[PDB]
Amino acid sequence: GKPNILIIMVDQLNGKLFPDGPADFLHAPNLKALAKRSARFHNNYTSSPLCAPARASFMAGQLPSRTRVYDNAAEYQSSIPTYAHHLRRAGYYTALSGKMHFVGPDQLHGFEERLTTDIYPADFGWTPDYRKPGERIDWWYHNLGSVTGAGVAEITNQMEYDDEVAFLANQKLYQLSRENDDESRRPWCLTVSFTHPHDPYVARRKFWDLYEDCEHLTPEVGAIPLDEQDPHSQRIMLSCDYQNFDVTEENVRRSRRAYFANISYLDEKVGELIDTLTRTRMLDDTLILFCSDHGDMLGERGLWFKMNFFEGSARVPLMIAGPGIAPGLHLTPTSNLDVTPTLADLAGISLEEVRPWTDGVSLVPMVNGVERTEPVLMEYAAEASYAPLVAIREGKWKYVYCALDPEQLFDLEADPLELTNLAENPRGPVDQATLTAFRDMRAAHWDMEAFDAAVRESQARRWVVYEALRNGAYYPWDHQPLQKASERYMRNHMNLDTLEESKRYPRGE
Amino acid sequence: PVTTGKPNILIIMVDQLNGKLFPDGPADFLHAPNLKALAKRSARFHNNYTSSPLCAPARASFMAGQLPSRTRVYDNAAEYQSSIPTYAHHLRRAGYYTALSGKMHFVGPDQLHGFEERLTTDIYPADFGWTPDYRKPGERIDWWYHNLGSVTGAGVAEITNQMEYDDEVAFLANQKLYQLSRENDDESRRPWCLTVSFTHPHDPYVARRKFWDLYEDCEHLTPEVGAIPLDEQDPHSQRIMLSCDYQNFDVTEENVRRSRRAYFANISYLDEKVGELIDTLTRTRMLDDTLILFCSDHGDMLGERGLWFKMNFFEGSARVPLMIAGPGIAPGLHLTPTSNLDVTPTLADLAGISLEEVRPWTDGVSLVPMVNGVERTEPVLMEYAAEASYAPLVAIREGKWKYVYCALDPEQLFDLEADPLELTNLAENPRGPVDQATLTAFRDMRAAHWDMEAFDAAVRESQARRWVVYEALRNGAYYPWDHQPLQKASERYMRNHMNLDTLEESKRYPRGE
Amino acid sequence: GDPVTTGKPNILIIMVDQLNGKLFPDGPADFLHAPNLKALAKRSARFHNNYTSSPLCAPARASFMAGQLPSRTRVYDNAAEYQSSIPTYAHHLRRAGYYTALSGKMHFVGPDQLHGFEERLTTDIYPADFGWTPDYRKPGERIDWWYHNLGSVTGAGVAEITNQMEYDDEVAFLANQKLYQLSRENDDESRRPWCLTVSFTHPHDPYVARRKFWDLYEDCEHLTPEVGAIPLDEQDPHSQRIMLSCDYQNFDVTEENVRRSRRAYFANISYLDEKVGELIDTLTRTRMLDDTLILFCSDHGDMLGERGLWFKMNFFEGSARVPLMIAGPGIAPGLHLTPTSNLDVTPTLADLAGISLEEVRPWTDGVSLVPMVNGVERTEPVLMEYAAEASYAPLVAIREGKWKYVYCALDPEQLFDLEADPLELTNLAENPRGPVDQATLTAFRDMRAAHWDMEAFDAAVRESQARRWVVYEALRNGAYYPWDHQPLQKASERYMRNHMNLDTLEESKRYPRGE
Amino acid sequence: GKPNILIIMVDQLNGKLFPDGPADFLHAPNLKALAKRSARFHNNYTSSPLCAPARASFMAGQLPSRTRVYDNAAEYQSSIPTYAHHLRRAGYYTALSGKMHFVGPDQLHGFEERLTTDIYPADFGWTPDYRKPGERIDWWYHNLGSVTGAGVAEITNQMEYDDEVAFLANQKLYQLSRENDDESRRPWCLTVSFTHPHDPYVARRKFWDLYEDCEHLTPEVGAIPLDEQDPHSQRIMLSCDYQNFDVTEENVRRSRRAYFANISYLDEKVGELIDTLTRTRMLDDTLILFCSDHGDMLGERGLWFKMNFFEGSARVPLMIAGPGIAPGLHLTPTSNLDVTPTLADLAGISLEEVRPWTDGVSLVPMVNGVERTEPVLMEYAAEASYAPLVAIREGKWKYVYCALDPEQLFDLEADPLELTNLAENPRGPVDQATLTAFRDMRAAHWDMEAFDAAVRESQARRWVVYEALRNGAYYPWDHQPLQKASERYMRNHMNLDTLEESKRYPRGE
Ligand SMILES: [Ca+2]
Ligand SMILES: [Ca+2]
Repeated sequence: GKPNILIIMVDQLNGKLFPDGPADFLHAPNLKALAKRSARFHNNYTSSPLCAPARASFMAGQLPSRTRVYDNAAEYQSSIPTYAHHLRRAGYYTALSGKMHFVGPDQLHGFEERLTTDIYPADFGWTPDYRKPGERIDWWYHNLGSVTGAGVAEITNQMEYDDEVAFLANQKLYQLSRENDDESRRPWCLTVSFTHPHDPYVARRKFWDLYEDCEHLTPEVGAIPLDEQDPHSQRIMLSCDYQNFDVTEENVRRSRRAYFANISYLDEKVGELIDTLTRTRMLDDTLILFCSDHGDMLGERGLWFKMNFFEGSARVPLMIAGPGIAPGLHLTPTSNLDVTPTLADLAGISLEEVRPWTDGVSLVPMVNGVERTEPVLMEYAAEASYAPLVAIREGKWKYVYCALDPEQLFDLEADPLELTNLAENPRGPVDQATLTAFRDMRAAHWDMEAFDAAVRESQARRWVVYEALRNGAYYPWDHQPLQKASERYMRNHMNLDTLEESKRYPRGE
Repeated sequence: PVTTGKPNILIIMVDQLNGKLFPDGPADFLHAPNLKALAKRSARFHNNYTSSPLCAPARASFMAGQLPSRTRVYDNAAEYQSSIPTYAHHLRRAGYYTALSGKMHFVGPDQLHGFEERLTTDIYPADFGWTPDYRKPGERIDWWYHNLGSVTGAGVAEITNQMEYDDEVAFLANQKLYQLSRENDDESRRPWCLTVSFTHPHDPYVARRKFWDLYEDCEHLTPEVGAIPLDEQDPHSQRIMLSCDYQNFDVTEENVRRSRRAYFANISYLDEKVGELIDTLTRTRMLDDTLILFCSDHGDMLGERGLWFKMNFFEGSARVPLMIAGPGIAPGLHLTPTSNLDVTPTLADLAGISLEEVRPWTDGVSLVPMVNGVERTEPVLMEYAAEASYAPLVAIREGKWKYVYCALDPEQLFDLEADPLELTNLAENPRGPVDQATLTAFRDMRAAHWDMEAFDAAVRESQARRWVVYEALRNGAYYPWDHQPLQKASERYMRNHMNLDTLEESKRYPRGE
Repeated sequence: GDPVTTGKPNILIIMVDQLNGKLFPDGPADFLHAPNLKALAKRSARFHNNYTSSPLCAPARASFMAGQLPSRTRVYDNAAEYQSSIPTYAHHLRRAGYYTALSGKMHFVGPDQLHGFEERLTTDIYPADFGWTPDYRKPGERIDWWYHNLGSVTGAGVAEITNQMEYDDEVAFLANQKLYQLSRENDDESRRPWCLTVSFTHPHDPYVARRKFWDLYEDCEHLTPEVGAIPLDEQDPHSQRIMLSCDYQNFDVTEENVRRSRRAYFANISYLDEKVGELIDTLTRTRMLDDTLILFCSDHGDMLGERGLWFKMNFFEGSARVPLMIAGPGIAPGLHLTPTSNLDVTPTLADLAGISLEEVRPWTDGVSLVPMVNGVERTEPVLMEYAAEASYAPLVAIREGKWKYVYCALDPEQLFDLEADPLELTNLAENPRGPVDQATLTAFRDMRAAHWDMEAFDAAVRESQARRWVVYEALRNGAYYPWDHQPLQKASERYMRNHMNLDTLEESKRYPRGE
Repeated sequence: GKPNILIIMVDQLNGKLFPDGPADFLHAPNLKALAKRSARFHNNYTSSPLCAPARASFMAGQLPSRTRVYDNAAEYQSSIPTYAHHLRRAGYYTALSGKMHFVGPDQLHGFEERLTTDIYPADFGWTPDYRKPGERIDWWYHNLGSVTGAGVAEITNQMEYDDEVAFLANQKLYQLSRENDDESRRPWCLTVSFTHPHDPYVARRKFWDLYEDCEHLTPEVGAIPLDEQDPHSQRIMLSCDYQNFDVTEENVRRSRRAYFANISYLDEKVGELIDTLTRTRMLDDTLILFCSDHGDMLGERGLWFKMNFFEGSARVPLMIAGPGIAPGLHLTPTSNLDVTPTLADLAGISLEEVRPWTDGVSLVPMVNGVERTEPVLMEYAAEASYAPLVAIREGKWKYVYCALDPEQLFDLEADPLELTNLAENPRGPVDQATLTAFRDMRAAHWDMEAFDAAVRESQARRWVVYEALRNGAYYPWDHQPLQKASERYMRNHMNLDTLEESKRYPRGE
C-alpha cells in the first residue's frame, strides 16, 4: 500500500512568482491545476542560493555546513545518505532524470538509475578562493550577458537538455506502468529535474509570444546604485562584471519575458507527466511534488540570478499533491531541508530512522493542521562571498549575518520588499529585542570561524588536486547512462508473443 | 569538386503500410492531416512496389537498391555483409552526414552499413535466429512466426513495445535536427541525410485511446474482399495461412474491425509524428533546403482475401507509398509502376551524385526523370524466398500487368486496370489471345532475369550455413550484435574544457534573436 | 540439452605467421635453438610437406579457420570481408560442446572479429577494415603506406621492444592466464572441453629480435640463402611483380643485410620457442597436459632472401610451405611425407574432437589427417590460390606427389619435380626432360580446368575490389567507426567483490585443491 | 632532468624479515641485490595495520584520522591529494598497476592511468560496527583457516592477480621506453602494487620447494594462551574465530613456508622489473622504492595477520635506490607517512607545496646523514577494536594507548621480542618518566573521544547507505581498465613503416 512519488524540480525559480500556486499573470495551466490539488507552502526557502550546494542539501536534507558541499565544485561524499537511499532502503525503486549537479566521481548518490547525464560539470573546476577576495573567473562566473543576450531561439543548450529530460522521464513512467497489476511490485520514485528557467533567458517563439501583453516585465524594486547597496550585494555586482554591461530597460523586460516564457515551456512538460500518469492509471497512487533549488532576483534591486538571501533569490515553490494530502495554503516558513524527511514520512519510513540523518522536519503534520515551530536556516559560502553567510527565517523575521557585513533584519509582514534594515534602523525596543534573540540563535547554531576555516580548507585542497587532474589524459566523472540495447525490444532469447503482452499496458483491452 | 548548394534529405519510413491506403497521398477517410499536407507538396507514385514482402529482405534491398537475389538477404535472418554499398555510402562518399534513427532490421555484426551515426538500437533481433529451412517444407516455428493472435488480440493500450520504440525514434530524430540546425549558418556545412524509420503500423494492432477514438465513425473496417476459404485459395496463400496457424484461431468479424481500426489509428499516431518533424524543420529554418521522402518496406493485407500481414505479391502486401517533396521537385501523381529499388539511385541523383557511379551498384533506376515528366519503361521486379515459401517466388509488374511465378505453383497474371482486386487469374482463365500472348512474354522476361534453380540453391545454402553457425553461437556465452548507440556524456553540455559563454552561443539557434 | 562431451580432449593450437616450412624438416631444424619445439616434435605427427592455402595473412587465415579455399571464402586479399555466416572450426567445436578461445592474431576483416570463437583474449595487430584493398584495374602500381618493401631487410637488427613483441608478449601471457583459469574447472566432470588458439605474429617481419635471442645465432652458418639473388631479367613474371611491389629499385640490399635479417628471423623463432615452453609448462603444472592435443602450424612462409625474394605472395617452397605438427592423446608420432594443406586442419580438429565427418564434409575443402596419422594413405592433392598484391590476375597451384604445377593466365606455366629439384630451379613446363614431363603437364592442366574457372575467378576478385573501394571511401569520411576487437573481462565480476564469499572464493580460484 | 620513479609494493610483508635487505634465509637474490644499492630503513612502520587504511594513508602521507579512512570500507574522498597528485602536478606521468584498496567511486586518486582493477571490493561492505562489540562477520572477517589451509597450488586468486600486475607493469615500462629518446619526455612514476604475500598462504611448487631446509618455520614467540594475552590480542583472537580451529605446529610450519615461498615468488617478479629497466636503458634514471602497507605476525605470540602494533604486524620494509641516493642502513624509526613527502622531494617539488598536505617528513636528509627527530605515529580503528588505538614509536620506545586497554611500553633495544610491558612492570626511574612523556605526547596529538565519535559516525553513515545501495540493481565502483584497441598496433589511419619505427626501441640497431 505504499504510494509512488514523482518529484518535479526546476532550477532558478523565483518563489515569489508562486504566491498560492503560480501567479495569475503566469500562463501555466498545468501547474495551476496541480496547485489546486496540492498542499502549497507560500514561504518555502532554499538551504543555499546556488545549484550544487542547494541540491546536495536538498538530496540529503542537511545544511551545506554538514554536507560539506560549500560551492559548485565541492565534492559530494558517497557516504552521505539522501532521500534516494532512504526510499531505496524501504523498498522503493529510485530514478533521477535530469540535473542534480553532483560534484565528484559519484553521480547516483543512492539513485538506482539515472536516465540522463548532467548539464553541468562534475569536476573541481568552479572552485572559489577565499584567499583572493575580489577576483572573478570569467570563464565560468555569472555575468550580465545573460540579460543583454536574452532573446528567442528554437534550440538551446538547456532546451536540448530539458527536452531529453522530459522525454526520458515520460518513457520511464510508461515502462513502470508495465509493472502495474503485478502486486509484488516495488513502489517507484522518479525525480524529474529540469534546468529551466535558469539563464540564459532564451525561449522558443511559441512561449515567447504568450507574454506579449505582460506588465510584470518590470521589477518591483529598481536598480539600487552601487554605493547604496549592502556589501554583499556589491560583491554580487562585482562577480557579475556590472562595469562592462549597460543593461537597458528593454534588456530587463526581454530577460523577464523569456524567463516567464520558459516557465510556460516547463508547464507544458508538467502537463505531459500528468497526462502520462493519468493514461497509465498511476495518478491516484502517485504523490507529486514541485520544488526548486533556488530563485532568481530577476532584476529586482538591480541584482540578477542568486547568491544572496533576498526573497527573490532565497524563496522557492513547494507543493505536495497526491493521496492522503489535504490541499491548502500554508504560511509558516518552510525549507528545502524538509523535503527529505517529508518524503520518508509519506513513504511510511519511521521517524527514528531519519532523525540522525536530516536537519529538517517532516511537513506531513503541517499538512494536517499541526503547527510547526522550527526556524528556517540558510547558508552560503561560494562566489561573491569572502566569508560564510548565514541566515535565519522565523515567523515574520529574516536575520542575515556575516562576519564582514553589518547584520540584516527584515519584518517581512510590514516590509515584503526588504527595503528597511531593522538591524541598522530599528523601529522600537521590540526590534532590538528580536535582533538580540537572533544573535543568540545564530551563535548556538554556527561557529562562523570554524565555518570559514572548513571552507578555506575545502578550497585549497580541491585546487591542488584539480591542477593535477587537469594534466595528462583527463578522466571524466560525467555520468554515462546505459540502457543495455542487447536486452531491449525483441531479442532471440525470448518469445515474441510473450514479450508483446508484457510490454503492453493496459492489457486485455 | 562542388560542396555547397546540395540539399538536405529527410527519409521518413514506416513499416507494414498498405500502399493501397495511399492512392494520391493518404486516403480521405484516414485522419492524417500532416501526411495529406506533405502529399500535395510531393511527387506521389501511385503504383510503387516493394522489392520483397518481408521486413529484413525489403530493408536490405531498400538500402542498397539491389534485389534480394543480389544482396543475398533472403529472409529475416540472412547476413547483410558490410561490403554492400547503400545509399548511406553513396551520400557519405559525396560529402553528406548520414544518420539513422529507427529500424532497418540489419542481420549481422554490421548495424550501420554506411550510416555515420545511428541514434537507436533495432527493435528486432540481429542474429540468425529467424532462419527458415527449405529442407523441411511444411514446418512452422511458433516462437517467431506470424500468427493470427494479433487479429484476435487487437485493442487499445497506452504503451507497447512498438510505441516505446517509435516514441524514442521520433524524439531522437527531432533532437538530431535541432542539433543539426546549429550548423545551419555555416557555409562549410556538410549536408545531412537523416532517416527516420518507424516500426508502426506493424502489428500488434494496438493503438492509444486518443488515436483509437479518431476512427469510431469509420466505414473501411471491413476488407473489400472477404475471406476466401482454404479450398479456393492459391497454393501460396494456403501456405501463408498454415504458417499463420489460422486453424487455432476463430477470427470474429469484430476481430477484423478492431485490427483495422487500430491499424488506421496507428497511421494517425504516425501522422502526428510526421508533423513534429515538419514543425522542427520549419522553425529551425531548414525546411526549404530539405528534400522529404515518405516510404515503407512492405504492406499489409489487413484481412483482404482472408490474408493478413505480408509474404505475398498481392496489392495489399506488395504495394507501398512513395512520396518525394522539397526543392526541385514538381508535385504530381504518377501511375507508371515504381519500385523500392528506385529509392537509392534516386537519392544519389537528387544529391548531385553522377549516376555513372551508382549504376554498377543498383538494380533500380532514378525517378528524377519521371518527376520532370519523362517516361519510364523499366519493369518492377519482386522476389520472395522466406517463410511460407518452399521455393523462391518472383514477380514482374509492367504496365497494367502483374505476373507471379513459382516452380511449385500455377502461374498468376492479373490485369490491374480491369481487375484492381485481383480475383481473375488470367493465366488460368485467359480472356483472349492477348492474355495468352502476354503470359508468354512474361515467361520470356522471367527466364531472362532469373535462374530459379540456382536461386533455390543459393537460398538453401544460406539457410544450412546459418543453421550450423547459429547452433554454435547459441552455445556458451552469447556475444550480441545489437547496435548500442553512444552519445558520450563527457562531451555534451557544459564541461570544463570549454568556455561557458562560447558554449551557450554555439548551442543556441537561431542566433542573435 | 547440453551436447555430450565426456572423454573429449582439450585442444591447444599454437600458431605463428611467416614461418618458412623448410625450417621444419623433421621438426625444427638442427641449427635452430628450439628446445621446446623439438621436444614437441618428437611427441607429434610431423607433416613434412604441409602447404598453405594462400601465401598471405588474411586469405590464409580465413581459409585456415573454415577449411575452405579463398575462392570459396571470397577472402582474396588482406582487406576482403570475412562473412559472419561462414562456419569455422570454432563453430564446429563450439557446436559439439567445446569452449573456444582465441589469443592473438587472425586478421579478420569486417565487423565480425570472433567468427565462432566464444572469447577473444586480445585485439588484432592488423587492421579490420578495407584499407589494404588491391585494384586489378591499376596493375603495376603500389601503395607505399602498407605494401611490403625491402626496408625490413636493410633495417634488421636488435631491439628490446617492438610492435610485434609487445603484441606476442600480451598474446603469450593472456594465453597462459586463460589456461590457468580453465585449470580451476579441471576436477569438474560436467566441465566443457576447451580449445584455445594461441596465434603469434612472429617471425613476421620486421626482422627485429631481442639481444638475448640474437646472441644465440652468433655462430650460425645458415645466414646465406640456398639460392642466391636471381636478376630481374632472369626472374619469372610473377617474381618480377613481387620485386617491384617491394620497391627493390630504391634499396641496396647488401649481403650483411641478408644475414642480419635471417639472424633476427632465427632469433625470433627462439623467441617463440621460449613461449612454447611456457605454455607446455603451464599445461604440465596444471595437470592438463595429457588430455590436451597440441597443434603447431603457420599461415604461410617466408622466402628469406632465397632467389632474391623476401616475404610471401608466391608459391615457391620457402613461401608456400609451413610446419604442421599434431601431438597429444591418441596421436602416434612419426614423420609424414605425403603433401598436406592447411585446409586439412579444420576437418582434422573436428575428427579428433569426435565430431561426425558427415557434419563437416559439406563445409570444408580439405580432408582429415587422422587416418594418415594411423598409416592410411592419402591421395587428395594440395590446392593453393593467390589473388592479391603483386598479382594482376588470380594464380592457382596444384601439389601432388612429387610435382608442383603453378598456373596464371598472364604467365608461363611452372612445373617442378621436388624430388629431383628441391630448390625449384628447372621449369619442367618450359624445359621438359622427356615424354613423362609433357604427359604430367597435360594431366595437371586437366586437373586445373576441372577445379578452377580462372575467368570467373578474375571477375569475382575484380568485383570484390571495386565494391570495397566505394564503401571504404565512404566509411573514411566523417566520424570513423572502428571494427577492431575490444576484449573485455568485466572487472565487476573478477577477484573479490561483496556478493560472493571470501573463503568460498579462494577455494574456487585455487588449483590444485586440497594440497 | 627529473628522474623516473618505480614503486614496488607488497601487502603484509613482515618488516622483521627485512632487517638489512631481505633476511639471509629468504631466497630473494633480486631484492638483496637491490638492497645493496638502496638506502635501507631498518625500523620503518605502517600508519595503520590494515589493507585499506594503510594504503589510503600511504598514498596521501596523512594519518587515518586525517584521511577519515578508518577501516577496509571507509570512503576515500577524491579531493584528498596523494603523491600521484603531487607528482602529476609536477609534470609526471603517473600509473598504478595493482592493488590499492580504494573504497568509493574514485579508483584513481590522482593516478593518470591504472592498469589493473583491484583484488578487493570498493564498496562499504566490510564496515565494522562499534555499536555491537564482540560480534564478528563470517563472510569477510579474518579466520585461521588460512593457517589450516596453507598448501601448494599452481594458480590462486592472488597469483592470477599478481601475474597480471607484474606483466602489465613490464609492458608499461616497455611502452614508456619508446618515449625515451625525446627531450620533451614526461618523467614517469609507475607503482607496481602486488597482493602477495597476503594470505591465503598458498604458493607454487617451484617456490615451495625452495624452503625445505628452512629453520625459520617456527615463530620466535610461541602461542600465548588467551588468559595471559593483552585485551587487544584477545579480541583479535576472537575476531579470528580461534575457538573453531585446531592449529597444528605443521599448520604453522606450512603457513610460514608458503609465506616465505611467496616472497621468493615476488622476488622473481622484482627481477623481471629490474631486467626490463636495464634492457630498455632506463635503469640509471629511475628511482626504485620497495615498501609495504603492513606486516604479518606469522604465528608469533599465537597471533596471525595484522590489526595490532606489535613488531610483526606494524613494521614494513622500506628501501630507496637510484640516482642521487647513497646506499646505507638507517635505524631511526621511520613511517610510511614519510613516503609521499620523500617522493615529492626526490622529484624536485618544493617542500612548501607538500607541507600542508602531509603528516610525515622527507627522508632525503636522513639518506644524506642528517638526523631525524620526528616520532612515528600509528592508529587503528577497525575490526578487533571497540575504540581507536594509537601508538607512538620514538627512539628505542614504543607506546600504545587505548581508552579500554592498559597501556603498553616496550624498550625495543633490551626487548626486541616485546615480552615485558614496561608500563605495567617498570624497571627504573627512567621508564616511568618515559611513560609520562608519552602520555603528554599522546594527549597533545589525539582527542581519543573525538576519534571514537568520528569513527562511529562513519560506521553508522555507511551502514545506512550500503543497505540501500544493496537493494535493486547494483552499481559497481570497481575500476575497469581499458586500452582502446582501436588505437593500438597497426590501424589504417597511420603509416606502417612509420609505426614500426615508433614502436621499436632501441632504434637504429
Ligand atoms: Ca542552481
Ligand atoms: Ca600472413
